[PDB]
Amino acid sequence: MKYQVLTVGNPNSGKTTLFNGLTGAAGVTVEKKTGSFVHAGDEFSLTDLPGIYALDSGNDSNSIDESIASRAVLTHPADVIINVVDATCLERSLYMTLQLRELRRPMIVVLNKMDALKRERVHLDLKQLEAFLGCPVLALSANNKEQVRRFKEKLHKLLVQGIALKQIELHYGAEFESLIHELEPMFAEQAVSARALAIRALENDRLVINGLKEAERQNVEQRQHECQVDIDLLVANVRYTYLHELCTHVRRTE
Ligand SMILES: [Mg+2]
Ligand SMILES: [Mg+2]
Repeated sequence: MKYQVLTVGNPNSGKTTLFNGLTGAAGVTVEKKTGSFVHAGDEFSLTDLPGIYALDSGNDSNSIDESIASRAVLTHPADVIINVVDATCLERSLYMTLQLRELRRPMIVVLNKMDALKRERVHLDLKQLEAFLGCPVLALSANNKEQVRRFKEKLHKLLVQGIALKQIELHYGAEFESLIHELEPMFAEQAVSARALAIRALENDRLVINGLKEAERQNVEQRQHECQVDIDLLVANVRYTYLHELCTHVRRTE
C-alpha cells in the first residue's frame, strides 16, 4: 500500500536534507521536490514542502513558497507529516510545530542536529517533549545515512501501527474559546481539525474564508469586530506562553 508522507519544517532546519537522504533520486521549485523510496513492500511518496516559519497563504506574491506549503498542509491529504526541528534553534522552529499539531493531523516531530546541541552543553528531555506535544518525537541526524536508514523502519512501523495523537491543550481564553466553538460546526467535514479551521477563520485567513458562503463569511466577519482584544495579539500571546514554558522544562543549562 502506497503511503503519502509530507516533510515540512523551518528553512535550513534539515528538512531538505532528510528528504534527499530518504528518497535518493513545478512552479515553486525553490523547495517543491517529490521523491520515492520503498520499504517492506510498501511505497513512500514524499513531498518536500517549502521551508516556512508559520502558516500563511499568499496571492500577494513574495509569499508563493509559503502559500504553496500552507495550502498543502491544509488540503492535500497525507498519511503522516514529518516535521523536522533543529535543536539549536528549538524555540524558533516550534512555532510551526504548534500550528501543525493544532491541525490534529498524523504528525512525527523529527529532532535534527541533536549532536550539535550536546557540544553547546545543552541537554534535552525528548521524552518530556513528547508528552506535551502528544506526537511521536523522534531524534536523529539527517547527515548520518545510517541513522536515516533506521528512521525508515520506525516510520513504517509508526505508519502501519497508527500515529497516537494526544490533542494539545492550549486554552486561548474563554473569550476566544467561546467564539471558536461557535464556528466549529462549519468545518466538521474536513481533512484538518474543525477547531483549527475556526481559529484560522478568526485570524482572517482568507484561504479558509474563501470556502465559506457569503452569508457565513459575514457571520465570521462580525465575530472579529465584536471582541475586546485583537485576535492576532491574543492568539500570538497564548502561543508564546505555551512555547516558553515548554522550552524551559525540557531544556537544561549544563
Ligand atoms: Mg457573542
Ligand atoms: Mg465578499
